[PDB]
Amino acid sequence: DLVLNEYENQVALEVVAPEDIPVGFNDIGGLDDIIEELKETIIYPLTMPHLYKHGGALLAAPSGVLLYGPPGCGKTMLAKAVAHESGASFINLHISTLTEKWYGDSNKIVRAVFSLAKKLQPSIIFIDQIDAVLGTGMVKAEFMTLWDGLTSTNASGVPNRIVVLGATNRINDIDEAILRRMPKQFPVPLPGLEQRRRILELVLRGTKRDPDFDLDYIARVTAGMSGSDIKETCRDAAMAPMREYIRQ
Amino acid sequence: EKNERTRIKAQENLRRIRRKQIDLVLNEYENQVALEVVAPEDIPVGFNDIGGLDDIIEELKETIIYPLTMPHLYKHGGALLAAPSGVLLYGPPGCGKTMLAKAVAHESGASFINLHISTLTEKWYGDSNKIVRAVFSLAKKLQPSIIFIDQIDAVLGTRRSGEHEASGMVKAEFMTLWDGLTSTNASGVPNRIVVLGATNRINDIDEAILRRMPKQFPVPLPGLEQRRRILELVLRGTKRDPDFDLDYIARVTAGMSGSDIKETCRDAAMAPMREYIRQ
Amino acid sequence: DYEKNERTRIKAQENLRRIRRKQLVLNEYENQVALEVVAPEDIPVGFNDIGGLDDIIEELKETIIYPLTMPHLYKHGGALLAAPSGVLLYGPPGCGKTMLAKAVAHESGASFINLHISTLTEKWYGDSNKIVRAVFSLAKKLQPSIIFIDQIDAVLGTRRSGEHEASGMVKAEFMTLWDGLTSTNASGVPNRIVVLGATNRINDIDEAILRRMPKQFPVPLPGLEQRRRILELVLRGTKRDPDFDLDYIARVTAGMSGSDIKETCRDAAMAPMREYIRQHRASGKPLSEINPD
Amino acid sequence: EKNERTRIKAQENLRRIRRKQIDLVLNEYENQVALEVVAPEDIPVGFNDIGGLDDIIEELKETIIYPLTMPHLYKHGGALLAAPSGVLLYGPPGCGKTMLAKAVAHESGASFINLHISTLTEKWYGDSNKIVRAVFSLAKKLQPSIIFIDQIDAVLGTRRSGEHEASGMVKAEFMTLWDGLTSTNASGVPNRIVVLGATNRINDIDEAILRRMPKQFPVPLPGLEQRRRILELVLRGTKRDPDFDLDYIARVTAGMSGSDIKETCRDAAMAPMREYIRQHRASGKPLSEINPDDVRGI
Amino acid sequence: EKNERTRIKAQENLRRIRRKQIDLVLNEYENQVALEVVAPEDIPVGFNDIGGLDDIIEELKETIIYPLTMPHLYKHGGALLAAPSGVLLYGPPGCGKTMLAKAVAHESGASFINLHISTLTEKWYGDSNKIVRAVFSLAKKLQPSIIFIDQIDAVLGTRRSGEHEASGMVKAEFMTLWDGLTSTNASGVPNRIVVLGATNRINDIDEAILRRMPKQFPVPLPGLEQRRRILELVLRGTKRDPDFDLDYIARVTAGMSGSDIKETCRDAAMAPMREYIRQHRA
Amino acid sequence: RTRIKAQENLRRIRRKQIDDLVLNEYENQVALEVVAPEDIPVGFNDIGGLDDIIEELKETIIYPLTAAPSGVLLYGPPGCGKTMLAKAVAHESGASFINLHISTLTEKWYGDSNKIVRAVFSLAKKLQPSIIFIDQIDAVLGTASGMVKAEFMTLWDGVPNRIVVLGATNRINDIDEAILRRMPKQFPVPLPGLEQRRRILELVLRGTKRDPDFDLDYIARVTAGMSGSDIKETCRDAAMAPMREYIRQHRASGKPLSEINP
Ligand SMILES: Nc1ncnc2c1ncn2[C@@H]1O[C@H](COP(=O)(O)OP(=O)(O)OP(=O)(O)O)[C@@H](O)[C@H]1O
Ligand SMILES: Nc1ncnc2c1ncn2[C@@H]1O[C@H](COP(=O)(O)OP(=O)(O)OP(=O)(O)O)[C@@H](O)[C@H]1O
Ligand SMILES: Nc1ncnc2c1ncn2[C@@H]1O[C@H](COP(=O)(O)OP(=O)(O)OP(=O)(O)O)[C@@H](O)[C@H]1O
Ligand SMILES: Nc1ncnc2c1ncn2[C@@H]1O[C@H](COP(=O)(O)OP(=O)(O)OP(=O)(O)O)[C@@H](O)[C@H]1O
Ligand SMILES: Nc1ncnc2c1ncn2[C@@H]1O[C@H](COP(=O)(O)OP(=O)(O)OP(=O)(O)O)[C@@H](O)[C@H]1O
Ligand SMILES: [Mg+2]
Ligand SMILES: [Mg+2]
Ligand SMILES: [Mg+2]
Ligand SMILES: [Mg+2]
Ligand SMILES: [Mg+2]
Repeated sequence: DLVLNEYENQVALEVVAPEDIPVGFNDIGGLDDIIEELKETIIYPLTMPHLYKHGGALLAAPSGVLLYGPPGCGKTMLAKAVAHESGASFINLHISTLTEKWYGDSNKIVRAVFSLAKKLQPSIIFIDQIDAVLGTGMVKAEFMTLWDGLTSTNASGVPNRIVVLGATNRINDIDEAILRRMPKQFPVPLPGLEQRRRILELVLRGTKRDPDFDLDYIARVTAGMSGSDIKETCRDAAMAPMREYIRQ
Repeated sequence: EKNERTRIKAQENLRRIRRKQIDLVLNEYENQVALEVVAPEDIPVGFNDIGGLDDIIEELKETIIYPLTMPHLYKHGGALLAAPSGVLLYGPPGCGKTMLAKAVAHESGASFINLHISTLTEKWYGDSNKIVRAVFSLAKKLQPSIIFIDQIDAVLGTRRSGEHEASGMVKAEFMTLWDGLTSTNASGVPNRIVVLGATNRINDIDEAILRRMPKQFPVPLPGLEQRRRILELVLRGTKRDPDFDLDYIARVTAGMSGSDIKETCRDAAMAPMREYIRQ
Repeated sequence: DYEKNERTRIKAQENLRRIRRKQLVLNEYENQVALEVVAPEDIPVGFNDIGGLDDIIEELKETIIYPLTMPHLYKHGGALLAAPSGVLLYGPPGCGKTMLAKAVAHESGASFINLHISTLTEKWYGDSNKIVRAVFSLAKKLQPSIIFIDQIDAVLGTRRSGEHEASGMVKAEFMTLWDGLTSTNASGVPNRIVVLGATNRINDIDEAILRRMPKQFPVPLPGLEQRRRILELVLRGTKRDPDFDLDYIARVTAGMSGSDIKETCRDAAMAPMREYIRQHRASGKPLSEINPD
Repeated sequence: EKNERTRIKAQENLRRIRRKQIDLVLNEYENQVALEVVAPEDIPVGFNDIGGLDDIIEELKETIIYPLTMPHLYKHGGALLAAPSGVLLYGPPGCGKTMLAKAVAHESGASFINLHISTLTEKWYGDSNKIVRAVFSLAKKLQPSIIFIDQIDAVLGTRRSGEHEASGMVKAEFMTLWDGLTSTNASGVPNRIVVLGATNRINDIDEAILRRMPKQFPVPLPGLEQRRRILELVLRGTKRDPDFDLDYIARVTAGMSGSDIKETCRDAAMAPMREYIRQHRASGKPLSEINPDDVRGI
Repeated sequence: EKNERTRIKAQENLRRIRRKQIDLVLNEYENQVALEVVAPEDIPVGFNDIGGLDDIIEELKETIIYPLTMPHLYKHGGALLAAPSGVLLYGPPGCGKTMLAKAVAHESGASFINLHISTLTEKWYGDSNKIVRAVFSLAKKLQPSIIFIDQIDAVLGTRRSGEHEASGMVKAEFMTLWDGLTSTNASGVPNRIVVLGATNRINDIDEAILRRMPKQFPVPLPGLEQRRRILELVLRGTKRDPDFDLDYIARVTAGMSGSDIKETCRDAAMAPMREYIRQHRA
Repeated sequence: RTRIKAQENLRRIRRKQIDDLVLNEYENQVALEVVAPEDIPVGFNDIGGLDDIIEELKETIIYPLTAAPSGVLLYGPPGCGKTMLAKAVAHESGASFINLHISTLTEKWYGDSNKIVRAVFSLAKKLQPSIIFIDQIDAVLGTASGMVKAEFMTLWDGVPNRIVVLGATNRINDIDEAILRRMPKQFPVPLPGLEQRRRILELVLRGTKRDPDFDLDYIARVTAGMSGSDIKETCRDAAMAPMREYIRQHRASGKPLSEINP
């Protein structure tokens, strides 16, 4: 919905609009201090800075949020929520898109993604499964150049008010030169015995649960699985009383 | 095709009109590296804004900048007192090796240009070498020419036998333009152009480029005095509570490289701000 | 697609006129290399600005640069007594490899041309090979000529059995149009062309190209003796103390190449200028010291 | 465009007038390839100038030049006793290969042609395939003709999936014209055209093309006899016999190629000239006489 | 551009007349794709001189080359029982597939056209495609016909991103005029055209063109029974000297290509001709 | 040019009459391609047992042309019935089905490469309804060529005139991402299923007698892998078996005169 340089556009297809996102904060599972710190520091000053611009040149938003934990949707719901809550175009990266066909295609794509994130909207960049930047090669040094360099600060002295979330299952092998520029790092433990109660309450909104017992033992039934199979078991025990109801 | 060329020419012409006076012709390739000429009044951080490190602020000025800009003082020595043909800033990530580049581009008028790694890598066979040539030719036509390459250990590197061809002959044209046959002038003038580059590890940049960058300034972690300077410098416009003292934060901060200091200080600046939301 | 043609042709014509007046009809592609002929007046350094390479300079001059200029003196063994196909200046980086090229292009007398490796590689298919033949055609027209390709190891190389196509052809074109079916003449004169190249990585150029340039001069680091003359060559203009032991400087380094010595001399000469500028004196002044460190 | 093509056509017409002597009609494509017809008076190295390898010369002559040129003696044989499709001269770099093609151009008198690989690859699209068809449309208009492609490892070679798509056609147009549908005549003559290809990397030469050139002559480095013969041949023009002992130099040179023996002869042949110049530099101006002497090389 | 145009038109008129006679006016633009119309008599090889290959040589003669030539005896069927449009002839190099193409052009009966790769690739923009239209329109003007693209792996090929879009347009033009919207007639005849192919490798020709030509006959390496006949069928005029045990060379060759078996035979055939070196002696 | 305009007049008259207006010569060349309705042999029933995608066609694209969206892309892999579906559409459309023949677009002149596309759009708008079917649109509309590509979708957005364009590319995710979303509907043409393969077999085996081989029910059990064209090729190879055997038996003697027995 703006002027096109074409190379970056090979990225505009991934630019999710800030509206019509399924975020709906009440639906997310039990996560209090994580959402608290995000809504206080990453998205609160990311918009309406006039309630926040009392101190200039230092109250920008921290350009990097690292979400590390077990494999699951815990590192996805908050990321999708940040964009819809900040009036933010969720410009996903789609890491496999950075694969090399031309000699400098990945380099130009990494340039265009930051160019669009600076020009299009200050919303966020999302790098899921961060392993392209390990720490052991052109694109790796291309990130840290465009991230915080000569063109990062504007004439007013404030940064480009852009955030780049960090999604990865691994830690402490993430190219520490890049880990340095992801200030706010959040350990998100997907397995939760109390958050699972809230997530099951969210799931059972439309599901009929008259005969089955009150939602207590569900908080310990799949105690082993953290967040994924619980999302898959939403229909496991759901249709179980539903086969006989559909046939007759 | 032609429309894109004319549009890039309009960009370069406007950029030269805005940069020259605080217009010259160009070919197809330096017409693209001409979009990297950084205006000095754009980066709002100079030598007065970097803290802790002062000798590097001292060595970058009299040994490099003054020999480059207004060298008429350095005319007593004809060819030997010219400016150092290259500079490199190496150290652990977190210090201000890229922040020094901002100060050099802001508080030293030298026709600063920074070529990104994307400007060098090109799809078509041979365009990368021509881009390097265009860079070193614009650096001559426009020649205080403090060229910058951030993370120079990536576009350059210790070449192996099985290195990619397109990256193995752009390291060669780069060197051939840097101190090649046509480097000096007719009267012996060394053609003042400094290639300032940052890097986290001077271990695989090259064995023939490290000789080219003699002024290699290591940027170590700030000490007990440098941390105090950085704290007193980054809290200029922030709230000043009468109770806390900076020496406590500086003494407790053992490591915490300058970027880490800035981060842990920005995080501390949320104590009074969050309380206003409780209304 | 024509104005660039006119610009390149006028530049090539002016450059060739300059080289000719120092003492003619080119096609579309010979103009691309015609604007790279380096004139002797342009290069300021001669052979007298190289220290310690007096032994290598003799074998690089009397054997390849003066069977090639005035070959009338070498008329008895006209077949054998010709300029070799090329010199390979190989060695660790920072010692005379490009200084010797400068000296040859200045005080050679031959139609020197700097190749500017970007000129070899063109985006269009079948264009690098056209330039590779145009450069040798221009060298034959500029006979005698001394082609120079700094850092041979980039454009050339062991040809990587599965690798790029155009770069494989542009590298297989030197092999064809430099000692090929039409290198010699009707009498035996091999075109009086020498392709001199300076690379800091020997045994990576080619197995079939190291047979082409037979004269390969190793350029090592200076020793205890010729550093004493490299220091003298570098410190030729700076007014000095009546006594500073250059024996100490030449004997203490012991492991630094030519550029590493030039940098030390630069710092030692920058010391007094900085010490004088520290006195907040705006205008120039012709007096200072040279005291060693 | 016409102003340049007219001069081109005039130049190739002059070249063909010089070559054909003891007025063809040419289109634009195989016209510019007429600049490469190498006259026999332009290569002063016959088969009496290469020594050592003789079976390669013998088999080369009596299996190509006698079949290719002078076919009337091979007429009654049929289709078998005819010139082979092509020839591959392979081996280490710097021994005999390019110097065998020189003798075939000077000695065969069979309308030799030097391909000049760059002329194949044209910048425009579908202009390299036209030149590939043109080199065979001109090889047969002045048959017999020997098509020489020096260093057949880049323009040809193992076809891959990730080709340029512009060299894959020149790599396929060539083999479609050189052993294709309309090569043989109405009677069954295979065009009397030979493609001699010299290279040093045989295992990357488009193996489907290796079926085209059957006569593959290995050109190895010289031995105890070939080294001495190359020494005798390269040192012809030199007053070298005060106490010359070439039997010793032939054994000293262990395994260097034929061209390295030549460079050694060069370095050992101009040493006395350097000595004479250094002795005469004391006084006078160089007016060198015929009195140096060759004694011992390195 | 007209005098050379007149030369092209005159030469193509002569060629088309000599092919047809063993009347039609062109548009001067398909006037150069008709220059590859191979004559019937200028191909010295036929079907009776192909030893070894017998299943392929019969499948061509029965199911491809002869639903087309003399098709009136297939009128009992409808859309089926027609000549299948497309042949591949894939196999290793030098095993005798261009020889099969020669034999088909010599003893087929349809107007064989030896369409090269250059005649399809034109320098000007949007002109190579119209040359494709000219090729298929010429095949449709007289429609007993067998188009032949030798080595179909470069002019065709698996299309990638970019890769000279004006070239992928040519493949799209091929497979659009192949069986597009105007392939059949009002009755249902499949245009009466068959395109013969040839290629050392079928792995990247296409996924669409790979099925455009249904019959993909593999020509393998000659075995014992095939080499034992090729080695005897290559020796037509060579005077067989006495005591020549043919069975020895047939087995000692040990699975050699179809052309290398020709070279090994030419060597022995020219051995005595070269031994006739007495004339030099005298 | 006069011959071109004359042939165009004849073809457009034979199309329209089943009232003609002469127009510009540069707009006169594309009008040499107005295919007649009785020229195509195939009908809807000739297509196999798909009868769902063809249902969507007959329910949405042909009703407004008797509004209809602009842009109908075919999706199936090679050999599934894309060109067959487009042929049935051209035969029973009722509009004036005008193809392209992509070479008609690409002219080797500066001011003709887009004049021809403007001519195509002007002819489609002059007589209504119409269809601008482009065989394998992944070639003329890809990722002067730029002028044509831009010229196309600029004239794309032009009662909304009742023009509908239909593309029949055989490849997805490599085709005209700009104009891809601009055309609303895209119809995936999958491979034949059980009932689908049964319909293909029962429709192809129409002229030949009912005993070419064992039976048709058994043959439609192993055709799950092959596409819609390979099944036709296997069917025709099977049909050639009786004719092959009869001709081989007749080769012994007599003149090969046609007979009505396998
Ligand atoms: N000495 C200092 N004084 C003031 N601020 C500093 C200092 N050192 C670091 N900083 C702060 O930390 C950040 C330094 O980022 P910089 O561009 O130097 O990273 P970098 O050195 O390029 O990282 P890398 O070495 O991994 O490339 C800046 O935002 C700056 O405000
Ligand atoms: N023998 C010498 N005498 C005088 N100066 C020297 C000598 N060797 C090196 N230098 C100095 O080094 C610089 C030139 O370096 P040079 O071009 O020889 O390096 P190089 O061998 O080309 O390295 P590379 O091949 O990696 O480019 C000059 O500024 C010159 O003053
Ligand atoms: N048999 C020989 N007799 C005399 N001189 C020879 C012989 N073989 C090689 N030479 C010498 O070698 C040089 C030519 O080498 P040649 O052309 O054979 O190498 P090449 O095969 O072209 O190598 P490449 O193809 O790898 O470049 C000449 O200078 C010639 O004097
Ligand atoms: N059945 C055969 N009878 C006689 N000669 C054969 C036969 N098969 C192959 N040959 C020989 O093979 C040679 C070339 O065969 P052909 O041209 O048909 O293969 P090809 O099409 O060139 O293969 P490719 O093009 O894949 O390399 C001919 O000279 C011919 O003598
Ligand atoms: N459902 C079906 N019913 C009847 N015939 C079918 C069916 N599907 C495919 N066919 C057969 O497929 C053949 C036509 O193939 P088609 O034209 O659909 O390929 P295409 O997809 O257009 O090719 P491309 O993928 O290259 O565009 C016809 O002979 C037709 O009989
Ligand atoms: Mg940095
Ligand atoms: Mg150098
Ligand atoms: Mg050679
Ligand atoms: Mg063949
Ligand atoms: Mg189709």
